Amino acid sequence: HKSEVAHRFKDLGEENFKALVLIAFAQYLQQCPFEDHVKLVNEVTEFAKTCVADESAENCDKSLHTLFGDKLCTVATLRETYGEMADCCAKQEPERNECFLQHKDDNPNLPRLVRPEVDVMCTAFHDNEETFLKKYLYEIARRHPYFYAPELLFFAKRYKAAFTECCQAADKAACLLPKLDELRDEGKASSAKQRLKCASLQKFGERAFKAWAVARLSQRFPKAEFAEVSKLVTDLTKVHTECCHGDLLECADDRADLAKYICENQDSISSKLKECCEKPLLEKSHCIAEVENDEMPADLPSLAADFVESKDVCKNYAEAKDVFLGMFLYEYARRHPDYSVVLLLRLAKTYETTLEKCCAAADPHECYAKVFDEFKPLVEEPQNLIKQNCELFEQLGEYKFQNALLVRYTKKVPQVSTPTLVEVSRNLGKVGSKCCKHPEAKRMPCAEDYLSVVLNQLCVLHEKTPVSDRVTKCCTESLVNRRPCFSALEVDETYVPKEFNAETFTFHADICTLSEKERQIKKQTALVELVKHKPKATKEQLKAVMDDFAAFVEKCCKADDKETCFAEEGKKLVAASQAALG
Ligand SMILES: CCCCCCCCCCCCCCCC(=O)OC[C@H](O)COP(=O)(O)OCCN
Ligand SMILES: CCCCCCCCCCCCCC(=O)O
Ligand SMILES: CCCCCCCCCCCCCC(=O)O
Ligand SMILES: CCCCCCCCCCCCCC(=O)O
Repeated sequence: HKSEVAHRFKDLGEENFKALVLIAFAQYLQQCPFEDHVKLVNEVTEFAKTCVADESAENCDKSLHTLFGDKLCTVATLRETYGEMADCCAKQEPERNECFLQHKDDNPNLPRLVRPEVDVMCTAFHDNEETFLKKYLYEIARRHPYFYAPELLFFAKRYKAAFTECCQAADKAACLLPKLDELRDEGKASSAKQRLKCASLQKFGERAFKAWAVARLSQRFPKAEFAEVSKLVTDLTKVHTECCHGDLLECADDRADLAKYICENQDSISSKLKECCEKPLLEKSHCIAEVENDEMPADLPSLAADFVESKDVCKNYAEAKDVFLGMFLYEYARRHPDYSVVLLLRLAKTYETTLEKCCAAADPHECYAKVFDEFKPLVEEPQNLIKQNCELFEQLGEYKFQNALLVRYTKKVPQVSTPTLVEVSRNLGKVGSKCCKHPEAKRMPCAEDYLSVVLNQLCVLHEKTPVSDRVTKCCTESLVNRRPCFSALEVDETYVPKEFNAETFTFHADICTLSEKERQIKKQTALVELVKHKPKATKEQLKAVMDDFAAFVEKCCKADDKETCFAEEGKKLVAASQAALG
C-alpha cells in the first residue's frame, strides 16, 4: 505494499534508510555540496515517518521512483549545474526515470580523495562521528555512481569498525592504516568485479553468463539437483541483467526476491545457509552471495556412465544441446570445488567440441571414447603454474618475487609504460602472497579470482592508451582465454632497446628518508628502465647489478655524508653497469 516508502523504512530501519537515501542522491546529484544532500535526506526521512504513522497520508501512495524523481526535480540549480538532465523533469514516469538513469557520469572528474593524517581523522571522528562518516559516504558515492548502494553501506560500516577500534589504541597509524589499506583494496576489487560482470554480459552474451553461473552455483550448492541449480541460474542471470541497467530499486527487489526464494527452499539448496537466512533483509543477499561451499555428497559415481559409456549420448545431446552440456558442467562442477570456474568452462567447451565432431560421424561411441583423456592436460596446466609460482614465492618473499615478475614481463612486453609494469607486477606479487598461503584445495579458485581483478585493470588502463597488439589480443579475447593468452606471452625479440638516459639511474639522499614502500616503487622503477635499456641482460648479469645498487644505497645512507656519494658513486655505478651489461 500500500505504501512502499513506509515499507522500506520499517524494513531497512531509520539509520540504514537515511544512509541509502544519501547514497541514492549522491550518485545522481554528483555536484551538490554535502551540507545540502543532508537537507534532502532529512526531508525524505521526515516524509517516511508520516507514511509510517498513517499509510493513508498524502503522497504516501506513490511509488519510490515517483517520489525519488519528484525530489530530484525540486533542486533549484539542476539546469545550471547539471544541464540537460533537468530536461528529464519534463517527462512522466516511467520515461522520466530511464532519462535520469541515462545521464549519470561515470567519470565525474572530481579531485582525488586525500586521506588526512591519522590524528586529524581520529580527532574528527570523536568530535562528530555522524558527519565524519556521512561526509565520506557522500564522497565515495558520487565518485562511484554505479556501485550498488547496499554494498557501499557494508564498507561504510567497516570503516566505522576500523576507526572505533584504532582511535583509542597505543599506536593508531600502526592500527588504522592497514585496515584502511585493505578497505581500499576490497572496495576497488568489488568495483572492478561488478563492471566486469556487466561487460562480460554485453560482449559475450547470456548463454556464456549462464555457463559461468551453472559452474559457480554447482560448486557452491553441490547437494542441489540439476533442476534447482538451473532454476537459480535463470533467476541469477535475470538479476544481473537488471542490476546492469543501473536502477537501484529494481535491482534490489530482484536480489530480495532471490534471497527470499533461497531461504524458503534451504532444504533443497544447501545446509550452509541457516546462518544467513536469519539475517535482516538488507544483509541477507550479500551474505548468501559470499556463502561457503557445502560439503559434497559422499561417493558420487564418475561421469563416464552418463557422458561417455551411455549409448544415449548423441540422442540426449541433440534433443537439447545446452541442457545436456549444462548437466555435464553441473556434474563436473559439484565434484570439483578445487577448480576455478574458467577451468570448468574449458573442460565443458572441450566435451562440446568432440560431440559436434563425433555425433556427426557414424561410430560415435568409438570416436569420442577417449574424451576424458583431453581433460588431464587442461587440468594440469593451471595446477603447475600454481606450483612453480608458489614455490618461487616462499623462497624469494613478496618483494623479491615482485621483482622476479617485473623483469619477466618487461622482457615480454617492453612497450607497456614503466608505471603500468610496476603496478601490475606489484599486484600480481600480492596475488602470489595471498593464494599461496592456502592449501592446494582452495588455491585455484583463489587465484582465478584475484587474477581477474589484476588482469582486468591491466586491460582497462591499456584500453585507453594501447601500445601492444599482443596485450590487446589477450584483452579482447574470450573470457576463458584471457589468462592463458597472457600466460603464452614470449619474449619480444623484435624489441629495439631504449636509448640511454642519465636521469633515470641517478639517485639522491631523500631515498633514505623514503618509506619502506615508497623506496620500493623507486627501486622497482629503475629496474624496469634497466631491463628496457638492456633486454638481453642474463638474469645473473642483472642479479649482480642489483647487488651493486644494493650496496651503493646502504653503504651511502649509512655513510658520514651526503649527497656526494650519491652523485660520485652513482657516477661509478652507471659506468660499471653499462660495461657489465654490455
Ligand atoms: C551472483 C554472481 C556471483 C556470485 C558468486 C556465487 C553466487 C552464489 C549464489 C547466491 C545467489 C546470490 C544471491 C543474490 C543475488 C546476488 O547477490 O547478485 C545479484 C546481481 O549480481 C546484482 O549485482 P550487484 O547487486 O551489483 O552485486 C552486489 C555485490 N557487488
Ligand atoms: C542450464 C543451461 C545453461 C547453459 C549451459 C551450456 C554450457 C555451454 C558449454 C560451453 C562453454 C563455453 C564457455 C564460454 O562461452 O565462455
Ligand atoms: C601470480 C600469482 C601466483 C600464482 C597464481 C598463478 C595463476 C595461475 C593459475 C590461474 C588461475 C585461474 C585458472 C585459469 O586461468 O584457468
Ligand atoms: C645501467 C645503470 C644501472 C643502475 C640502475 C640499477 C637499477 C636496479 C634497481 C635495484 C632493484 C633492487 C631492489 C633491492 O634488491 O632492494
